[PDB]
Amino acid sequence: AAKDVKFGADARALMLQGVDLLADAVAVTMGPKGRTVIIEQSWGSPKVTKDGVTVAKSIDLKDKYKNIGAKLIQDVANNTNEEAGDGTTTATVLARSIAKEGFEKISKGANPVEIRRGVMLAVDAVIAELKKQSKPVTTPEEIAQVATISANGDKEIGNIISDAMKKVGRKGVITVKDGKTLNDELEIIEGMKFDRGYISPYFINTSKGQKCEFQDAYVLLSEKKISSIQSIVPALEIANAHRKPLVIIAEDVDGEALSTLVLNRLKVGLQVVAVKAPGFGDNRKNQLKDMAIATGGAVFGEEGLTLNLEDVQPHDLGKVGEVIVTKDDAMLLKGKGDKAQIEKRIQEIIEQLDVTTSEYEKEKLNERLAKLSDGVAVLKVGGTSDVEVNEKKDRVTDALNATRAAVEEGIVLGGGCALLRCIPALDSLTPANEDQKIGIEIIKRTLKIPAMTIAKNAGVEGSLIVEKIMQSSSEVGYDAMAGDFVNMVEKGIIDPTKVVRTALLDAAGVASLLTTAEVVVTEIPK
Amino acid sequence: AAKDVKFGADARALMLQGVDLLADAVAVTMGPKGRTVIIEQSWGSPKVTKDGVTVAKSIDLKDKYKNIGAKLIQDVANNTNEEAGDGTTTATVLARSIAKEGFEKISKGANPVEIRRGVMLAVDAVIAELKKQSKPVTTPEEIAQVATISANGDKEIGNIISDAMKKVGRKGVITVKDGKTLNDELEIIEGMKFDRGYISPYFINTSKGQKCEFQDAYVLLSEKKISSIQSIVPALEIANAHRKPLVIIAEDVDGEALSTLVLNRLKVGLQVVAVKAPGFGDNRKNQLKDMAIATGGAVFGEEGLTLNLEDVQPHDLGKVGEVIVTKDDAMLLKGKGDKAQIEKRIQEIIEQLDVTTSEYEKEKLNERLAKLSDGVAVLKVGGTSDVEVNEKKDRVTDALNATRAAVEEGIVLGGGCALLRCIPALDSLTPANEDQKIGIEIIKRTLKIPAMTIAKNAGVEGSLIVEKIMQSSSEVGYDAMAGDFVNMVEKGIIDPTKVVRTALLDAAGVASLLTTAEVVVTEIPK
Amino acid sequence: AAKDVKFGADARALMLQGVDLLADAVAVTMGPKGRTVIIEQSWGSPKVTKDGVTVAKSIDLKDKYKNIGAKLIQDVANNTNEEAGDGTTTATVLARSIAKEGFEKISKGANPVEIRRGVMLAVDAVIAELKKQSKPVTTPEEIAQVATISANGDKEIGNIISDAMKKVGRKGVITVKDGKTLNDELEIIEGMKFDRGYISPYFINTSKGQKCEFQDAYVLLSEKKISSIQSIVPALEIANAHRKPLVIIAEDVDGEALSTLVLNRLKVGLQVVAVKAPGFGDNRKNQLKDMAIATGGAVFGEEGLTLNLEDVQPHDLGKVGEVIVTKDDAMLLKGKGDKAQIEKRIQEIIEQLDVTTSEYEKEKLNERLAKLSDGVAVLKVGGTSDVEVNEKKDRVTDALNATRAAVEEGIVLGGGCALLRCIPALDSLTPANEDQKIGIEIIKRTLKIPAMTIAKNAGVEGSLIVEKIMQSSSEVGYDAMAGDFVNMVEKGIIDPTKVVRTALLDAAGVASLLTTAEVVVTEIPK
Repeated sequence: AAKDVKFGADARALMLQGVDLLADAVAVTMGPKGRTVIIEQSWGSPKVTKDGVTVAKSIDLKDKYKNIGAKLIQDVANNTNEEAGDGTTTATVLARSIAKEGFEKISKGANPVEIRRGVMLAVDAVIAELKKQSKPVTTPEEIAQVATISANGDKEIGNIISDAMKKVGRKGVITVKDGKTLNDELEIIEGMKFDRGYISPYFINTSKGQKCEFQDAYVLLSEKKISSIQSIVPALEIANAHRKPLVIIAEDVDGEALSTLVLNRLKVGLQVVAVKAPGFGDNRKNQLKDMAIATGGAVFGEEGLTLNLEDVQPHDLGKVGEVIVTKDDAMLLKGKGDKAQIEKRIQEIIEQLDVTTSEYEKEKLNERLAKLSDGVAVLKVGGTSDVEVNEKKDRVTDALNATRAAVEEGIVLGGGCALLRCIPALDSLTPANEDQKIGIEIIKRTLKIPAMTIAKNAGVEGSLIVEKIMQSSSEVGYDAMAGDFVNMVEKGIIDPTKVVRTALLDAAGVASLLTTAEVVVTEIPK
Repeated sequence: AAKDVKFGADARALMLQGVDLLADAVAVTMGPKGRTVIIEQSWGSPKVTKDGVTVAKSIDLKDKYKNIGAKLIQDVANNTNEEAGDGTTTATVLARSIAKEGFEKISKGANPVEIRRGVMLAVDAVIAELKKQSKPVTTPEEIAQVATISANGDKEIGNIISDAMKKVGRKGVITVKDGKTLNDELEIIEGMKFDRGYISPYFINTSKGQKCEFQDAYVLLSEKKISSIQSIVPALEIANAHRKPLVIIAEDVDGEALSTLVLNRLKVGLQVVAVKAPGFGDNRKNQLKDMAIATGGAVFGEEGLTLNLEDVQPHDLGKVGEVIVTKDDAMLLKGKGDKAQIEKRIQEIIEQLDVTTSEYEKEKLNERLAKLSDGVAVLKVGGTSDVEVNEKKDRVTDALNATRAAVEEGIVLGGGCALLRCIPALDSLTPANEDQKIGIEIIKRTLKIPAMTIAKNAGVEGSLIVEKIMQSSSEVGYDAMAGDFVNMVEKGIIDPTKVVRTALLDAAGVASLLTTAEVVVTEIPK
Repeated sequence: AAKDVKFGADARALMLQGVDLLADAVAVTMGPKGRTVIIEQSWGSPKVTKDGVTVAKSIDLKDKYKNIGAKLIQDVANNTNEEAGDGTTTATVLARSIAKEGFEKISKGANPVEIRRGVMLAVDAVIAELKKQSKPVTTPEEIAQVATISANGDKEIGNIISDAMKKVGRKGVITVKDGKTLNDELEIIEGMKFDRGYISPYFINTSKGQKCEFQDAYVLLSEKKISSIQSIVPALEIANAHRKPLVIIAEDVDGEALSTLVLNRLKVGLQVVAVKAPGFGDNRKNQLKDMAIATGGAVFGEEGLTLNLEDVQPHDLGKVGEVIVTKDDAMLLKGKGDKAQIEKRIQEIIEQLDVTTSEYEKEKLNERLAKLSDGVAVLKVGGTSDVEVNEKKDRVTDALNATRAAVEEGIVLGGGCALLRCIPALDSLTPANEDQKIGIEIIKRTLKIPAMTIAKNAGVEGSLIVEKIMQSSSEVGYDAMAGDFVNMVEKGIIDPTKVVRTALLDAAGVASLLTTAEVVVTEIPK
């Protein structure tokens, strides 16, 4: 493919146009009063949504240089904010204005690097202030209040979340399922969780939410790589002989092993998924052994006693009641196994904790201890019929994720005020020269945009609302639902600090790249 | 295909336009302050890079004559500088300006040959001066300091490199591997190195870095060609019967043997690679014998006892714990064999060294001694997770290559000063006539470009920085990171003389061709 | 295909334009100072060359009438000068100007035939003068000096050539091979040479240089044609059963026999080549018998004892250590056979020579004597490694071919002076009428072009150099490398008379056709 190369301002100006269309398209859905976007679909009715992420993913421009401006934001704002849809819109709106103000100052003669440095300095001063203003959420009473708020007044949802948090801990594991009954209930089961997801999208099942879930599955554990290695078939034969799903845990999967596994999933209907091993080095080996004990299988290693994948017997694969694999996450619930062997392994880990003094080893040993001795909390959602249970299910998972975020980093005044109230933090920030001063002023002004954007979608003058907040006491913000100026703490209108802080960093990150890149290379279409 | 022939200046002017676009695109990435280039990709996100080689390879123009200007540089600057990505950008930028200044003087009436001769004379005067200014790096302390510098302050990397250099020698062999542990460490193992790589790109495996690696492989040795000769299958059958990779070392591979090996690699997934034999004539036979002894195999020769490829037994192939094949390089580590036979061969080589007096034989024979008596140093890179081990791994290989280059030819003031400080070398250089004088003056001026280009990317006036360096003492240059005039020796800002010297020769080479070629023939598109 | 017919000057004018582009494109590479031509290639880098033949073959114009002008020269100048690349450029440059001057005089009213006759008369006067000025090269000292000169000062190359010439004679056979060692050396081996090449291009192997080489091959001999005759398979079956290449020598090969042989060469990989029989009539039969004796095979003839191709036994095919087949040439080296039978045949030939008195029979019979009693000289080229041995190999073959040409017809002052110094030969040449006078003057002027073309590529005024040569003594020419007027004999700057003479005839031949053809018929494109 032949290329067309643009330089300097000629390329930057086009990328910025791609960004403005995208930012305007998603800014409109921002806040309690966001408006709808109608997205044409090729097979059915138009899709009508208020979701900032859906709208952002839907837009794809035809011009080759404007397409880049749109992707530089979409590939960051949509990918780094997978937990909730709040951070994507905020990061897109701030990135657009930071980059635009930078571009204008640069095309008039300011130095691109010195402007970038002034912006970095301002972003760090603001973040330090957010950390200082953030309040912790660790007390069961505080957790319940946040859960009730993120549950939008549904106290019953807030209560089952608070109760699950109390029973397995602030750092424990809580999941949500359909209870097939009328009432909501909490049960604790045996299981383990590790940070490794599916190796490939080809194994997605139950596609709503991009999940991969199987029951009564075989568990194959390997220390060795199976990339371009076959002889995985005896495990597949057992899975076919005894109609059970199969999950493969391996250091890596590629080549022929991947080809075999995916083609069977697609052409045979074999319910098989592969996931990467949970650790590194020696710790990887120890985690696979704990898993084998917990699932009643064997580890196909080469050191000591050698067990090869070329010969897999029914007693070498483990058995798991329920297995869940999602992007970058996997769980094995209700495993089968010898309880004496599980307790023995637990006791060995405890002895190692009592003996070692290194921080590294104590932490790794504590993770392995917990994976065998702790349970998993399960929140069962009930209701009259499945069409209603299925909606309540999401209200519970949203309240739960918001609760966990609040607990991990604390909470700040929401509705755009967390950043608006950090503007004074820049008054003591001193630049080395005029271009750094301009860079600080660029952030000083973009800190006011979230507040004005929400007021604008609400239907009131953005300028007056944001100025009135700035001129009043710190606890007062503007409530777009109430149409007034209220005490935000008393009303319970809060945003996790984690989200506010990340959206600011993501915006600064993309805008920085976008205003200093000098050469842009695109393909010539045919 | 019909052709379109352009003559003289009409063709040269178009090639130069192809060159200017390319040179401007990569000049901007030069130095500590290089700016980014955004390269559109057809399947995923835009690629954002600062790498001069990637940018140069990415650009491909549609015009038939401008395409040639771009390829005359890309096919030389990228191909002669495979060792490191440092020298490619300098050669591109210097070639552009040397050729441009030549063209302008020629189109105004200067003689193309006499201008070329003046340029050659100036390049040689400069190189002689670089050799005179370069300082050696041979002392363990000097080596450690250079390694620390090229490691960018990572003193721990500099130390494992210095230690490996000391143990196997300045000219020894050092490789880098993932240690699967927390600490960095060095061990010495048995192995051989020879300068022959894969015969074909179709055998590339583990494609990042264009490598080709196998473990527990069979080795087939042949003094004879296998071009258009089959009956290589019994070795392939053993490799399939006993699932082991195979490496074939032969004088040449073509026809059916090549077809069989490549098609199986691509359509079957047979793990087989072919490599050209390591020597020439009698020395080739002696090297294959040493190798057979070290790997525990046999050479399929015709002289003395005849062994034919038609019948390959399990004891005829050698066995190597790890086989590495890369472009123009191959290595066999951890071979299996009879230690008594290896020592006996070593003792025979020593006696032969004591007897022979010819320079040729002593040097070749000493290399064969070392291949059996010396080991291979392996630097294992550790860490808490593979995502971090993999990054440190690059810092180690870059520091290691930079160290070796410094040791082979010495070091010069970096940052463009090595060439800027050679300008006075041309004051004693006397031309025969006016056109030779012009050619000398062309180099006199292009010697200042690397210094101005870095200052420009830094953001300061190029003209003032370069003139200030010229008016100061010999050890003072401009530090783009510090933003000031510093003593470069004290700061440790250095460049291998080998790189500076090659980039100047390559630039002179391409520019010379480009300004004297008279007729250019291109195809007519359809 | 419909045709478009052009008449007279309208067609001639277009062919001449095709010629001018071609002649200008290759004239530029002429002489010691030839400039480069860059030829675009569709798969890799641009090819940069100074070779007049490559450039001439590369150019192919799209216009239907200009394409003819280009092919009338390419199909002669490239085809009649297969021995060396010197004659093609000279013939192209002279043909262009002879034809152009003719055309201009004709379009102004001169008679095309009378102009052609004046040109023929001038060409013959010049050739007679070249023969008179040519000096012989027959003395071992003279041969060594020429070989050293064509070897460009490499005295060692000149010496191995002189030594081979002395041992097998001025008219003997000398070939060049890779010695697989460091030194150059000469050995004499048993073998035969005959003037018949491959029957088809499909049998080309080892394609660099368009060769076809096999070792340990079977030889099938037939006095009879095998065109459209099958039953050649039993010889092919033996060749497959006993893995040996096969060479077939027959009066002719076509139809089914050729189809079988080519398709097996291309689709099966059967290593077989076919060659036309070496003689005519009775002499053909005698040569095949001498060959059968020398190779240890039999001739499949019908007279006397009948031997049919239907049944070929292992003892009917001959055996040759090495078989070489090239365009219009074939060689059999190291044949196997009964030495008593070979000597007996030699003695019979000697007795027959003593008896016969006819010139025809003595000459043909003496050639057959030599084929059995003389050997073949082989020059082994050595060096450190194959990449360097392979280059020296061509320097040796070029020196060797130049030596042989000099010996066959003598040498003349080179650098364009051989023809420039023949101009006075035309002063006594008397035309019958004005148009013949014009034709003589056309050659008188084109005789000066080679000298001016070289001076022009050197970079000096062509007019002054050629006039100064003409005004000086006969031994003085202009040395483009030295940049001065020198004694060419003392410097050793010489050209074979054979080359100078042929290039003039070829130029006159094409230009003559080109200016008198009257009607040109081309196809109408669609």
